Amino acid sequence: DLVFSSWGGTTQDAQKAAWAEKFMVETGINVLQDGPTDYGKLKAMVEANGVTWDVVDVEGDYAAQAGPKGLLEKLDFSVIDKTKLDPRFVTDYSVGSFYYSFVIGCNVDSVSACPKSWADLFDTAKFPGKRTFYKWSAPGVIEAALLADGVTADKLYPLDLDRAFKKLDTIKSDIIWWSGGAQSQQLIASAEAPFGSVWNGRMTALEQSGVKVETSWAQNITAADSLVVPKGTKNKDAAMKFIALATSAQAQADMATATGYAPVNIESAKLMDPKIAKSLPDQQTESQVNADMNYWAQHRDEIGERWYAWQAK
Repeated sequence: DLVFSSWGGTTQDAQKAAWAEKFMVETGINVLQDGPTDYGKLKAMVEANGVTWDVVDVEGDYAAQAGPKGLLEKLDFSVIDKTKLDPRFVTDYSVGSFYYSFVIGCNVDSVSACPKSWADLFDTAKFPGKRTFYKWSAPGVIEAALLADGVTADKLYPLDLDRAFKKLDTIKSDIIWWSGGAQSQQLIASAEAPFGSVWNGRMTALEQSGVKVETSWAQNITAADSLVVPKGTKNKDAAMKFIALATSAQAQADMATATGYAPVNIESAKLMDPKIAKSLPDQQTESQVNADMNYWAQHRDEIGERWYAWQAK
């Protein structure tokens, strides 16, 4: 059997529906689900020569630097056809999985007003109470703090970390961190932290489950996940076939329809319901910021050290 690791909950259930049977039908190989994706567990299984995750959905900045570290198999591009894949996310070790945004999600009926901008989300006087942000070092929170502090979209990089941390310090005691997707959904839906910066598709899933949530796409911050194969998988050929399948046009359109994330196959949009395609992150362009995952990949360890040290300060 092939094991696919992803971010759990609604997103991984949707990837399972969109990809698993298609793979089983095409190859006769059964797909098993595991996770949540955890870079420490990925590195540990590679180092133990005990790889149990054959294909992993990871953040693109992690994917772009994990290959040279010896964590990943080089992808087989004689099997994976890069001709229809989003070229921004193809490396020797990875291809794109889906394109997403950090947005300002809000449990509208639990608050006096939903924050519309990053500046609003950073204004505890006007928008009181707890707010939620991603716990782990990754593109998004630092950029949102800089945007809330008046940095224009085109001037974010190189990141001014001191400025971002000073801006985060103004609201630090009012942050409840989300470690993963389901926790972000719990925090918003319960009104424990009724607004925050969240993965857009997690708000689509809450709405799909009947929960009333509002999303502001103002200065939404884009990024992408990738599919990678940990170094030492015992199912290498099957992993490459799974990535070729998961990134094919229909499979990507089905993932997008099921999640609210944008596809990373250039022939997928045309297969989708136009009413659904219009709402995807790659169409929410009126006021949008693009996170630079290559910049993060080049400085990943250093930003991470600073991020965790600041959290503990």
